[PDB]
Amino acid sequence: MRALVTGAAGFIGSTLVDRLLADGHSVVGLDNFATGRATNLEHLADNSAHVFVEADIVTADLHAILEQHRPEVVFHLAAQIDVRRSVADPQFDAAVNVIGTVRLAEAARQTGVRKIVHTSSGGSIYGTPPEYPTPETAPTDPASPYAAGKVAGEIYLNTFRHLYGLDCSHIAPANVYGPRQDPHGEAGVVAIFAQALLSGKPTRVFGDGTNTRDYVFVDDVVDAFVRVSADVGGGLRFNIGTGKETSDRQLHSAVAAAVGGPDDPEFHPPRLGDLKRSCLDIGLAERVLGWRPQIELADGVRRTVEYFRH
Amino acid sequence: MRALVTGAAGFIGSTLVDRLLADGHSVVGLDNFATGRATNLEHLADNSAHVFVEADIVTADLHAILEQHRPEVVFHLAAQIDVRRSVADPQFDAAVNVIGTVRLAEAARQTGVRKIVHTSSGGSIYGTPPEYPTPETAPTDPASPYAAGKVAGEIYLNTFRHLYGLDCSHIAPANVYGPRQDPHGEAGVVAIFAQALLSGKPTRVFGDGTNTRDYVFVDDVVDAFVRVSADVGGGLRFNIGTGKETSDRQLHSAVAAAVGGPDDPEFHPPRLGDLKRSCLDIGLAERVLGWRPQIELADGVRRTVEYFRHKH
Ligand SMILES: NC(=O)c1ccc[n+]([C@@H]2O[C@H](COP(=O)([O-])OP(=O)(O)OC[C@H]3O[C@@H](n4cnc5c(N)ncnc54)[C@H](O)[C@@H]3O)[C@@H](O)[C@H]2O)c1
Ligand SMILES: NC(=O)c1ccc[n+]([C@@H]2O[C@H](COP(=O)([O-])OP(=O)(O)OC[C@H]3O[C@@H](n4cnc5c(N)ncnc54)[C@H](O)[C@@H]3O)[C@@H](O)[C@H]2O)c1
Ligand SMILES: CC(=O)N[C@H]1[C@@H](OP(=O)(O)OP(=O)(O)OC[C@H]2O[C@@H](n3ccc(=O)[nH]c3=O)[C@H](O)[C@@H]2O)O[C@H](CO)[C@H](O)[C@@H]1O
Ligand SMILES: CC(=O)N[C@H]1[C@@H](OP(=O)(O)OP(=O)(O)OC[C@H]2O[C@@H](n3ccc(=O)[nH]c3=O)[C@H](O)[C@@H]2O)O[C@H](CO)[C@H](O)[C@@H]1O
Repeated sequence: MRALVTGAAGFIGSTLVDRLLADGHSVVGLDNFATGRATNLEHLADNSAHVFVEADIVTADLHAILEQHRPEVVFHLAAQIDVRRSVADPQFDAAVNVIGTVRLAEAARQTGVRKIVHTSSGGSIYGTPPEYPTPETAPTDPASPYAAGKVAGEIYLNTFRHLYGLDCSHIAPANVYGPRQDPHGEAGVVAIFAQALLSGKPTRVFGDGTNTRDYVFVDDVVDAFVRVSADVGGGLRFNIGTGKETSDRQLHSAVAAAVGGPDDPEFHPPRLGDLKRSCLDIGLAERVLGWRPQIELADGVRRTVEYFRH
Repeated sequence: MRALVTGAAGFIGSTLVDRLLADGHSVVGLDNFATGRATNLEHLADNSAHVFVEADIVTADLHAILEQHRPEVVFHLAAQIDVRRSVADPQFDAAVNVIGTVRLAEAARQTGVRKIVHTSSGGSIYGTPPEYPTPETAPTDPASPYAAGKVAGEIYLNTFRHLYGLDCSHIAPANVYGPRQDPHGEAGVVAIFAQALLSGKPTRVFGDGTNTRDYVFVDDVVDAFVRVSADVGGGLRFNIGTGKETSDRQLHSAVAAAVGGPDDPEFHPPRLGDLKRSCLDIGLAERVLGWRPQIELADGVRRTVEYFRHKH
């Protein structure tokens, strides 16, 4: 297939590019380097089936880009990704996650694109849900601007689906980790932990350390993108995770055990916008797509730590 | 109380400003005249309880405006309102209806505002639900960017409620009609019909003319805004309509009757983004706010046509 990946210079995005290339597709990567890193893509310099486009989804001429490359599928991973930043600047977050998505769909509907695979946020869109693990049938209840924009994004794409028959599916991961996740970001705990501990620098958890997340390995998430790019799950969201909850303190202990060295994080004040718990029901992805997570946390932590050790 | 009304130079907004003033509130109106009209507010020139601010909600310093005026409640009616226009330019519609709303909420949470009463669209957000009349518990399913943005605005306001305890309620009207509705607008069938029939110009319905809407009179809608402005129905949407369906064809007949003369519309092809059917369940508003609509279509159409006469 002809694929286009927005946010391609990012953690998940660069990994997806790799997987799509390996499966024998041509890939157009698109990014503006807001949080992406050229270093994530530098191995592709002489890769025959990849071409990169530096563009801002909020302001670039996406029509011309899509008209030129005619991707069959757009994998849409470009977004403002930090919950806390979305709180500090809800307008910027909305501009990138809502307006960017709208412009993309509007360009896609006019350029014969078959399907947009959207990245929603399984971890956050449900807010505090009625039950854990949480199914896609649970109502959305965002409690950060980030979460709200992701929901809005789904709704808009569903709308384009009604209007024009531009197909869409919403990949909704929990907390994704693995190699290439920015260790210098303020989001991406596993990478933040791994880098700091490897270099003997201080680490922290927030509040009392009891917050849980559902940690799912990047390679697993990428396979879900691939499966859903076919003619399946039109207008549907797919929770992508493990159905297992790990505390911040438990996560720290696991990363410190892989790195060797101390397990003594500082405890800092709670962060406005951060949910206390997240656990995803992944039954729908198993039945419809045949998707199941292969990498357990202990294994994922080792792979991530060994990527940072070098 | 101190109130601020965005979209204040518009059809519903100017009417709301009138009601709030009559209730003894001080009122700041705000508008950029994208679709509004100076004539809608011209009578308020000498009223010291009303201040008007020309501002674009997309780019204006809403923080500074709200810091100056310190409204207790913000009634948010400023929006791109045309479904067809939202299809032609979804980006522009999203900027006004989503970004604009976010900017207002971010300003309101910093300036001691108690509550934002949002204007959603009961008419469009549900899409093709299995239930008519449609209750608020029915899942949203927008089929136009206008409707998507209205839903998106609800959600953002709900988010701000969680984050900061900035209270919100969403007034979700059906098809609103009455005095001050722009006769030369792209949207607003009652006004479109009255102006064309009163000056013997052509008129049209879309498709086979069987599309239905739930026509609710502006005064009834404005009353709901007032009731929901209090510390009640926090976080909730309220459908505001009559729970009765009228087809495009039947409405034409009703306006033709009120005007006099011929009942002979043209039939034009369906418009992309338009729902075929709309009717709201208004039970929640009755139970929670004590709100019921007073004006039946026949009475309301006569009132509207009267207004259009006095305006030569
Ligand atoms: N990491 C997780 O746990 C997780 C899980 C659920 C949702 N997501 C979503 O997955 C996607 C990938 O995020 P990630 O974890 O790889 O983080 P990331 O920051 O590494 O990737 C985001 C990428 O988007 C790019 N981008 C941002 N704004 C842009 C714009 N206006 N124009 C063009 N490119 C722009 C960034 O430069 C970056 O390359 C995002 O949409 C994110 O919201 C992440
Ligand atoms: N009329 C209906 O049948 C109906 C029913 C449901 C929802 N609504 C909603 O009710 C509200 C009022 O609509 P109306 O029927 O009075 O239409 P209107 O066009 O007369 O009123 C909308 C007002 O918003 C102003 N506005 C638009 N964009 C703005 C911006 N960027 N900055 C500042 N002001 C801006 C316009 O200039 C206008 O005065 C809107 O939010 C609309 O979507 C209308
Ligand atoms: C539950 C939730 O909303 N998850 C979403 C959110 O992840 P999060 O915002 O939850 O991710 P994060 O890496 O910022 O934090 C994850 C967890 O690790 C903890 N932590 C983090 C950093 C640190 O130095 N120490 C520490 O203890 C933090 O308290 C939290 O419980 O945003 C992601 C994109 O960025 C995805 O959209 C996730 O689905
Ligand atoms: C069902 C629905 O989505 N309703 C919303 C939508 O109203 P609408 O977009 O339905 O408003 P409109 O006045 O444009 O159309 C109302 C009805 O009148 C018909 N018609 C219109 C023009 C004409 O010349 N002849 C004719 O017959 C049209 O086919 C439709 O069935 O937008 C409004 C704001 O603008 C409100 O948000 C409404 O809640």
